Amino acid sequence: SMQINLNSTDPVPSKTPFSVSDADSYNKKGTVTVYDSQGNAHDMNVYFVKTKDNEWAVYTHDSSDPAATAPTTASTTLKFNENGILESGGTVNITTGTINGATAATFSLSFLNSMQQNTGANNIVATNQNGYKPGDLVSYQINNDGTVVGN
Amino acid sequence: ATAATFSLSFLNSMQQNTGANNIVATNQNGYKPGDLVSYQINNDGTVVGN
Repeated sequence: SMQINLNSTDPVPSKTPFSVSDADSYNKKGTVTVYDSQGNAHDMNVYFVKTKDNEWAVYTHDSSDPAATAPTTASTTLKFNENGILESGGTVNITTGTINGATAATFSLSFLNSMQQNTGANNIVATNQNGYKPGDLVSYQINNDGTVVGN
Repeated sequence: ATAATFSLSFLNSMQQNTGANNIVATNQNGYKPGDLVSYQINNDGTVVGN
């Protein structure tokens, strides 16, 4: 997941096309690190490009895979209503690249709770993922309801 | 002296997605005696030498 506050007053970038290497071809970049089943980290870059009023194209790219094709088509488009609430495009399946001969990760990316503010600066408030590479028992505890938990 | 011939097992070895190569355990059924140090009677009456 990635929760972003986007600025309704932002410009549509004049520099085309979108390119991960041209910093004035997009409005905002964020990152979320995901894992494959081998446990390799993939640093997934997420780019937001305002296309017109209330719509933002979203590109993704596995920055950790040198063989990955540069993103020329959007993974999704976020559409916000008049109140700046996310109305569509908020959920999209992403497939990573591959690292050191290991199979890619495939995950649902959610933009839930993202909003378009009347005025502000583009800003990522939160990211989250259910991926990780173990891992060793550090402590354990008995809670006051008797639940036993490992940390 | 004559060589030992043994089955070597890598049971429970794993390839982690990420970590450092690390041996967690080794074990063998070989040893050179050896002298009685203590003996005991357990609470089920089993008698064991140490």
